[PDB]
Amino acid sequence: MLKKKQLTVLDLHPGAGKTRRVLPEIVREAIKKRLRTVILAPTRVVAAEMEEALRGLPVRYMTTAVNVTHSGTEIVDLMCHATFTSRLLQPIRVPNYNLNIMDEAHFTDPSSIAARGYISTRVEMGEAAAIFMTATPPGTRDAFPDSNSPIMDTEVEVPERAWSSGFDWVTDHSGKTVWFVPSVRNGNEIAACLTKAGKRVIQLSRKTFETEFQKTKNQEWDFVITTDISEMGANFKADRVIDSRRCLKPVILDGERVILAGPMPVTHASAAQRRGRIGRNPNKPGDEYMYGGGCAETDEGHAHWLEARMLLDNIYLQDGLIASLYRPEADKVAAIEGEFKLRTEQRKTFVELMKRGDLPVWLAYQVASAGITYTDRRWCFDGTTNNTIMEDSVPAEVWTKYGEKRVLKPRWMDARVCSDHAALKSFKEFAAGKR
Ligand SMILES: CC(=O)c1cccc(NC(=O)N2CCOCC2)c1
Repeated sequence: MLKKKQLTVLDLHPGAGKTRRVLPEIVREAIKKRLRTVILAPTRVVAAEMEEALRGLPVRYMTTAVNVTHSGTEIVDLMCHATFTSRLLQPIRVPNYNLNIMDEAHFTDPSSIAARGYISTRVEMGEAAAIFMTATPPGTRDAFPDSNSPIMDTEVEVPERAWSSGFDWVTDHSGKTVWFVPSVRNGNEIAACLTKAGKRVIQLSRKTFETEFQKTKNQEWDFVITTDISEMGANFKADRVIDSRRCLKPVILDGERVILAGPMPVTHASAAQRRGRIGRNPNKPGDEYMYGGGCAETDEGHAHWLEARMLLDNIYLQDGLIASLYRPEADKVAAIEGEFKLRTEQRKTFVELMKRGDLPVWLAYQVASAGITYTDRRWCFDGTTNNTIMEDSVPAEVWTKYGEKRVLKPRWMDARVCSDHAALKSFKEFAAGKR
C-alpha cells in the first residue's frame, strides 16, 4: 500500500478490524520506512479510540481529545479530518505527508470531502500515497454488507413522531437500541415519547457528540437517539438498530439560499454504516436491524460537495493548480474547479467566518465573496422579509452590537443556522457581534 502514487481503499466490512488491527500494522510499516504519515480521525471520540489501538507507537496527537506527553521525535501525526482541512486553509505549513491515512473515509462533511480531494490529487500527481479506510466507499450500492455475526434485517414502518399505539415492537424490546433519526428536532420528539414510556434515552448530534457519547459508557441506557454522525465509527454495546433510513439534504436553491430538504432516503453507504453499528460481536448472533425506508443516491446535488469545492478552491496546491474532488465522488456537484477561489483578504474572511464564526461553508463564502469583513454583521439584518428567522412561530430578535433590537433577517438564508434551538442560539450570538 505504502508506494508513492498509490491510493488503496481498505474496504473490509464494518467491524473487520480496520482501526484496531490493520491501522497499527500500517503505522509500524510507515515508521520502518521513514514515511512522514498523517492519520485522519473523523471525530475526537475516534481519535481517543485510535490512541488506545496505537498505544506505545510514536504518534503525535494533534488533538486535545488525548492527554499524552510527546517525545518530539514522532514522524506520524494524528488529527481530525476537519483539523487537516482547517490547517491547509490557514497560513500554517502543513507537512507534505508521504502517507495519508483517512479513517471512516466515507464521512460526507465538507471538510472530509475536501481532505479526500486534496489527498487524492497529491497521489495522482505522484507526490504521496494514501489509504482510505471504509466499508462503504463512494457509490457503494450494498446496504447489507457482511458483519462479524448474523443480523436479522426487517423492513418495518418506523415512527418519526410520538406514537400511542401500533409500534409495540419498539418498546417491547429488553436490550439496547441505537435509533437513527433524520434531524435533532425529530429525535427530540421520539426521545420524549420513549422517556414518557419509562425508557432511558441518550441523544447524540454533531454539536453534542463528544460530551453525550461518554454517557453511553458511564450510564445504563435503553435507547440512543442519534443523527447520521453515529455513522462515523461510533460503537455501542447494542443488540438493535432502528433506522428511519431518512436524512436531511442541504440544497442550494438558485445560487441564493440553502434549504434543508427532506427528510429523504439515505444513501446505501449511510444505511450500511447505520446497520453496521450491530452484528459486531461474533459471539452474539441475532442482533436486529429494523429499517423504515429504501435507499437513494441523495448525495447527488447535496450542498456538502459544492461546499467541498469552495474549500479546495481556497487551498494552495502548486502555483494556480487546484485539487480535484476524489474521482468517485466528483460528479455529485456541477462546479468549475477554481470558480470559488478568493483573493487573499476575502479568503482570510472566509476562513475566519468558518473557524471563529462557526458558519456553514456556503454562508461564509457568500459573506466573504461580497467583500464584507469578519466583524461586520449588518448583513444579518438587511435581508428580504422572507429571510426572517422564526423562533417559536415569532420572528427571532437580537440586540445588535450597537444596542438596537432588530429582527434577524439575514441577506443570505442558510437553514443550517436555525436547524434546531442550539444552532439558532449560536447564530443569534453571531448576529449580535458576540464572537
Ligand atoms: C487542533 C489541535 O488540538 C492541535 C493543533 C496543532 C498541534 C497540536 N498539538 C501537537 O502538535 N502536539 C500535542 C501536544 O504536545 C505535543 C505536540 C494540537
